Amino acid sequence: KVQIINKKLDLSNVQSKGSVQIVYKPVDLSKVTSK
Amino acid sequence: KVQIINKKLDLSNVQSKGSVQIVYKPVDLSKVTSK
Amino acid sequence: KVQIINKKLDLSNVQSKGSVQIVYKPVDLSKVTSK
Repeated sequence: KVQIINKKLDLSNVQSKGSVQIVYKPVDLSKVTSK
Repeated sequence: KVQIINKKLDLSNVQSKGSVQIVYKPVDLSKVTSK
Repeated sequence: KVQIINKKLDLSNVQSKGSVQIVYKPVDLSKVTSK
């Protein structure tokens, strides 16, 4: 009945009174089947 | 009946009184089937 | 009956009293079938 894929990429700074966060070549596959 | 793919990319700064966050070549595939 | 793809790209600054956030070549494929 119900088939769900959820993919989230979170990127956040909280700078209060530089900053580097890199994602370098991500590859994502999601395989969900039924028989 | 119901087949859902959800993909979200979140990018956020909170600067209160530079900033770098890079995503570098993402590749996303979502494969959900039924038989 | 129901077949849904949802893709969202979020890009946001909150600057209160520079900023760089880059996405560099994203490739997205969404494959959902039925038999």
